Amino acid sequence: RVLQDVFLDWAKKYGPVVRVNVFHKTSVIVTSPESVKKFLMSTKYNKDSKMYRALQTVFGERLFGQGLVSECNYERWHKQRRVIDLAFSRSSLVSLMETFNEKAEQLVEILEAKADGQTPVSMQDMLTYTAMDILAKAAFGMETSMLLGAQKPLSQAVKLMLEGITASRNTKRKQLREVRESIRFLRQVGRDWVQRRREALKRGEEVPADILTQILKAEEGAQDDEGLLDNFVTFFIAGHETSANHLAFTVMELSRQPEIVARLQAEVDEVIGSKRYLDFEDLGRLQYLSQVLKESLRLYPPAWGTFRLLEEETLIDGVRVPGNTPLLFSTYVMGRMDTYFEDPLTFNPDRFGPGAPKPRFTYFPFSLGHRSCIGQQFAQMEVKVVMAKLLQRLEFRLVPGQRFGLQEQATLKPLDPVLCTLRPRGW
Ligand code: HEM
Ligand SMILES: N[C@@H]1C[C@H]1c1ccccc1
Repeated sequence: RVLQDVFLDWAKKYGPVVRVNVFHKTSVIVTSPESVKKFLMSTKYNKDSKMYRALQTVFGERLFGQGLVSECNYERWHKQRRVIDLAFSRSSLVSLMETFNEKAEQLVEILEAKADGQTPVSMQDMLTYTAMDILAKAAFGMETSMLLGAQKPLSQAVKLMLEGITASRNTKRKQLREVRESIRFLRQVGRDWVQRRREALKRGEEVPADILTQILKAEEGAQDDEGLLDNFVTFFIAGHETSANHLAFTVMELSRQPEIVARLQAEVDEVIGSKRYLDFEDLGRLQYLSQVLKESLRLYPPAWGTFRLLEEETLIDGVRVPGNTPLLFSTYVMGRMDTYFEDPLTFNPDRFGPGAPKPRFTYFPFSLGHRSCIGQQFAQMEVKVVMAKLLQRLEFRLVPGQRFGLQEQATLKPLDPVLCTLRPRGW
């Protein structure tokens, strides 16, 4: 049971507008679809600086700073977004299919090597290394090779940093210094990878355009590299953590969903076959898998929502909310309200079937409007590639004792590490 589950009880009991404490700050959780549409779908409402200070700096160390997630002032964010947007064109994402295929295939062979049916493997960790290996190469041109046992300190540094964000937001000498040491380590990797890119361009090398290209470009007239490093850390973390968490939750759920797995296997067989490389066009045709990933997001959204600063006293669903109040919007909460979803605890991918009305402002795992996930299509593409490959080659069985609950760190993720034993598909 996480804090979001408490918010859900209160949304259900006390209605569509409810004053709550979150990250030790006062806020009003707003759960009507009409309010979601009103506040997220208009550029008039912007993020609440107060609620994002916990990402901007941690334990007296700059982290996300004023990067793309944590920048709340419209015009300023709009300056970065417009530039960084180019790195996410249809043609830019198509060019990444190689990275996604490579890392996915590497993942599967490591797993196939352990596929005896008695070797416990943490799918949470495995999926974390994959997501990080994908992001690092795709966004920055660098190989972290975590799948191959490499970069243990970097890995540890991300682990501690996320724990840092958590404790910061929820009220021991050593962990305090480790978190500071991890954050500094992280921004240091940043300058080195930035250093590497600039030096390569100073030797007149042809570097294919990526995310780093656009983050450098967004920081032209900068007295220092701090903005760029804000955006470096932003992408490094945002660009793998929630993707790994989404994947972990999907694998965990599917382990107790044998009929759904058969449909998925049946579908993977038709569209890709035993083919090794997935083409861009292959993704679109994996429609039942798309429905299952959507349904995984409804029940288990890694990023549970967002805040919008309400500048003036306003009437929200017959409720007078005082000005300068942070509005909380929770896709986690709405997804679990029987008011919006019939039998809400039932994992049913048929909810997203062809022909079913799309949810109207009751489902937003990538948020909505101008502050929506810039990485949506990136994430959706990479996770489809990863799952497709797993569904081709492997079957998982959750190790007895493995629980299905959640935890909240910087994001939602499984409470248990999704320990599985594996067999080749068919065994
Ligand atoms: C399944 C994976 C993903 C989910 C669930 C997810 C979710 C979201 C959500 C809900 C937001 C809004 C956060 C807020 O209001 O504070 C967001 C922001 C964003 N995400 Fe993701 N994310 C995903 C993957 C990615 C990846 C792969 C990228 C980069 C490649 C990324 C980059 C961004 C960043 C930079 C922002 C800031 C957007 C802006 O306001 O300009 N996301 N994402
Ligand atoms: N892109 C996803 C939502 C963002 C995120 C992940 C981890 C920490 C902070 C932000």
